[PDB]
Amino acid sequence: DDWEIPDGQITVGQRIGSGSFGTVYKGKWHGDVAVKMLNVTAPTPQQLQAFKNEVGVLRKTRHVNILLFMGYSTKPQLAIVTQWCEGSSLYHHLHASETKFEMKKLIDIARQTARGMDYLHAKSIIHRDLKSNNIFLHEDNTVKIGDFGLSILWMAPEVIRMNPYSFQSDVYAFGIVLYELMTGQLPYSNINNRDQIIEMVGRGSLSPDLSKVRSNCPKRMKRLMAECLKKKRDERPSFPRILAEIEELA
Ligand SMILES: CCCS(=O)(=O)Nc1cccc(Nc2ccc3ncn(C)c(=O)c3c2)c1C#N
Repeated sequence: DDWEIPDGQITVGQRIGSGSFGTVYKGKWHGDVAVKMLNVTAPTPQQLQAFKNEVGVLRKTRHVNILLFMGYSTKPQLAIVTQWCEGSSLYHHLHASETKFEMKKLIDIARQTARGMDYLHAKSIIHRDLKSNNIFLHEDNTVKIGDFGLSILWMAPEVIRMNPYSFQSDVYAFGIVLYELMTGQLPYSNINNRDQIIEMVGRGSLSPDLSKVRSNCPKRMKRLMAECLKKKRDERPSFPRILAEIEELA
């Protein structure tokens, strides 16, 4: 209630996109904000409770690599308000812009992502949907992980088979983000058949082709990727070990 933003304080601007049960807009509120409108109207109290529970989770997070929760609204509509991230998502940088990231910057982006995930796991939060589309590069330099309130290329085999969500399935998703960073591509780009990828990854016959990792990528990083991507969940390292291996790799 200390974080509820009264009706009329936020000027909603450009629509950015929709996804994750809502639509994100840029807005103004003591500067720039992002406003994620939920697809509800006259919330039933069951919905209003699920909403307050979601806000409860977000309020647990204060970390430089976690998208900054800033408030919520109930009027005129249910919405989550966060900082605005100056710049674009990691997905745009890797798969649209084709930015020439130095390998140095790639590993740093990997390091900051692991810090945020390590933090989330220390707060007992399983992300459940980590992907480069909802990792933002604020001012091109600081990772911000969003979309953990409440697709298949980041899903661990046990999640595809359908509770499979765990710290270790988060680790697998991070390994796919690593694959994006070190190849510049999404996994399974040769295949481009969603049902085939579900079938194959789910049964454990398909994993990302690590031969596409860029040649100037360090071998310790390639091995770390392979560990996060282990088909057996219990063979995946935790984020403290990932963070150690990264920060000691640089
Ligand atoms: C603190 C996480 C709250 S959330 O789980 O509800 N996720 C979000 C809540 C509000 C806005 C979100 N997205 C978001 C947030 C900030 C953003 N800043 C710049 N740009 C270009 C963006 O596309 C952008 C997108 C997100 C995300 N992800």
